[PDB]
Amino acid sequence: FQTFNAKFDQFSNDMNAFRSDFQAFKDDFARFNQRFDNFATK
Amino acid sequence: FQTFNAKFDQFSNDMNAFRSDFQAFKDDFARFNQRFDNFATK
Amino acid sequence: FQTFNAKFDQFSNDMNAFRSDFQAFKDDFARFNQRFDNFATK
Amino acid sequence: FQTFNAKFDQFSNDMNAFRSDFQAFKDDFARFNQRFDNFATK
Repeated sequence: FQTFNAKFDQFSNDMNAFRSDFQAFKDDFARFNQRFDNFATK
Repeated sequence: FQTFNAKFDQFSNDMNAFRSDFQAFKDDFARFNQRFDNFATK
Repeated sequence: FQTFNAKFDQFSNDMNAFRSDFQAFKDDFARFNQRFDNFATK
Repeated sequence: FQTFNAKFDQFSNDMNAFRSDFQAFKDDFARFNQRFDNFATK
């Protein structure tokens, strides 16, 4: 079980890095969407 | 094991918040894609 | 443990639905990116 | 428990493939965003 737990902790860290990378992309997308809306209005 | 279970419950909540954030982004993307298609047709 | 396992199976299904939703978005994004490249070339 | 562990290992592989697919999309998005910024400046 304690091998499994160490393996789970690594997995959890990987998934939390994934969550963070998605959060970064979501912010980059929001900035793009604002730039698009500015371009399209003009 | 019950330390692990508490840790898992927290992880599950984090992942379900991630799923929700992605769902929000998917909706924002759909709206953008519609606006793009409107702009490009015109 | 078997409560945990049932809980894990539900989580796994939720995560696999999330994976599928992302795959759908990735396809929608690819189609958008092609339409953009067509618009921008013209 | 060892049925569960085998099931977890499969899940972990699925999630790590998901992470990789997202990383690929993030790169594709970055390239698109650069192309957009080039188009919009001109």
